[PDB]
Formats: sequence, structure tokens, C-alpha cells
Amino acid sequence: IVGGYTCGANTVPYQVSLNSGYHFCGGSLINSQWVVSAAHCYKSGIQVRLGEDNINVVEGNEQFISASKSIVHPSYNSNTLNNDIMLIKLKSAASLNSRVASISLPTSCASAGTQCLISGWGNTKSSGTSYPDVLKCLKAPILSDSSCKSAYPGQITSNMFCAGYLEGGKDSCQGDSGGPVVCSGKLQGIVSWGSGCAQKNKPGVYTKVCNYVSWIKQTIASN
Repeated sequence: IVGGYTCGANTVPYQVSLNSGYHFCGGSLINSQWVVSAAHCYKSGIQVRLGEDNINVVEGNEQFISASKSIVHPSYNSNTLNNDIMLIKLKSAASLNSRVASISLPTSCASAGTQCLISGWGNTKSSGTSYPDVLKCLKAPILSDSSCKSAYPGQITSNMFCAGYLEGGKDSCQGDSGGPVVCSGKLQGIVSWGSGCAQKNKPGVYTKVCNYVSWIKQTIASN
């Protein structure tokens, strides 16, 4: 997260870290046994870490649960990142509490201007790279359709939306992958892609979760 701020220990209970001997992506807890992330965050043997703040230090409130299966959307396009969503089922149900809680899926898409909360342990610099210990936050508004399409000419599909600041300086970055974009208590987006990080006219492009609610429900139910 570029230009964000320390969220504060477990102030984003639904935020999770995908681990492969190291943090490589973010994720959102949607129920005691399922996590929503980006399809580009796929890999075998992922270990989900819940209740994390300082990913470099075991603080005592974490729950490490191996993913029993990571299901990428059937229509995921690796080149464009169209349909960049993935469901991860936990080998076992997480113990939900004040530091480990799920986020509600949307029942309708968010309007331009809707301010959201984006979080993650990604790269904190727009040039080069520096990773934080604790979870970083960022309040960013959803960008209008036209401004989104102008920034990424012909690269924005209906399963994507922009959010951030066109003047740059504040944005998500590599490491935030799969992380949440919560607006009014609803997970409306997933950290997907973008041109650089925090560049002017190059805001974060996020997976439009509202478009995948039926798929998510259908996948969770038959798994």
C-alpha cells in the first residue's frame, strides 16, 4: 500500500495473508471456512494466516490454516486479469472473534465516489520496494466509469473498477494482491492490477466482486 497508514492491530479482522513460506498475497474472510482472493494469487499448498497484523512476528492472536483447495474463477484471463478472483476453502473452520471475522459480500455494485478501505502488506513505495511488518490501510474512492476507462484505454472490462487517486501518490501495490476493497461493510473489490503503483492517472484496478456473488455462492455451496 503506497501512501497509506498503519491500520492498527486487527482493525481489519477479515484481512488475511496467503503464505508460502512467506507472505505473497492478501485475502478476505467471507465465512468461517472461505476466503476470497485474486485468481493471480493461486499456487498449491497455500497457508492462510488469520488475525495477523505484523506478519513478521507471531503476536499470539493468529490462526494459521492450510487451504484445502484454491479455486480460481473458470473464466480467469492470466494476460488481462479479467475475472481475477479466487475462492480458498480452509482445511478447517477458523475460530471467529474480534480479531478474526468475515466480511459481507455485496448484493449490488458500488457507485462512483463510494469511499473504500483497501489494505495489505504490499510494497509501500511507488518506486523501488519496501515491505511493512504491520497491515497498511488506505481510504480510496471508487472512480467514475469514464475516468477509469481513460486511465486504462480499452483495458477496463465490466468485471473491473478503478479506485484511488488519479493524481497518484496513494495506491495499492504488489504484495496487496488479492486483498480487500471494502465499501460500507461490503467487499466490492479485490486488489488485481495496475500500471506501476501510485502513478498519476494510473489508479488501482479492482475485481468487481458484485459480478461474482452468484458464482461464489454456487462454488462454496458445491464444495
